[PDB]
Amino acid sequence: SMEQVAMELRLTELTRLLRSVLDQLQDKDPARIFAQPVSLKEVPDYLDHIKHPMDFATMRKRLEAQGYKNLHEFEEDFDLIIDNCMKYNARDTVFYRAAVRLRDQGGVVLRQARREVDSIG
Repeated sequence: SMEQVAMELRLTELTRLLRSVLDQLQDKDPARIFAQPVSLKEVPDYLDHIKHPMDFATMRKRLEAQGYKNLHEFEEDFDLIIDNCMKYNARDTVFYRAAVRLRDQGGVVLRQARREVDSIG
């Protein structure tokens, strides 16, 4: 149907905007601490601690399959990145501190993304 196409075009355009958002958030992680999944070879107990692991590569795979229907879904995954790290790692660690800085800096980006998603529809 033509309606299904229109909906698909909207999803494609959201995907375009979320790609730009993802790029901007990942620049706030210049140490690449959150770039890839935590290695279960190197942290074999991780899944005993963290039930829903997340990282920027995993988000990018979902994004490119147009797997985010709305901004809320995308933000859920970004918050997992931050929140997983702040639980597994202690306050005094470069990991925790990296997450805090990512959260604070990403807030700005996400605030305007929300306005754009609402604005363009």
